[PDB]
Amino acid sequence: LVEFSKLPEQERNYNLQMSLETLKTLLALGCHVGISDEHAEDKVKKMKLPKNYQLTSGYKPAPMDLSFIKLTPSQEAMVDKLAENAHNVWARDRIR
Repeated sequence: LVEFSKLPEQERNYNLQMSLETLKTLLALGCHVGISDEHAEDKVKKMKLPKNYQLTSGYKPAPMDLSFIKLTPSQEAMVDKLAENAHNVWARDRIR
């Protein structure tokens, strides 16, 4: 719970590693990724959070309004595949 500059370098490194290799495993499983609307962020309205809930660091969170995102059964299965792949990579790292 510290600004990412003072936050541990290895901590943020494995954070962005989880995200990066996570999306890479998505595209490796067979994901088809396409651009639809970059202005969707401005179209959707951010939910209103109190000042205390806002972080003291100063960086501005952008929690998007999860109502319109719908998970198809194919997306649920691909979620399951991604979770299984994450379990496999963590288990392999521990085994080595």
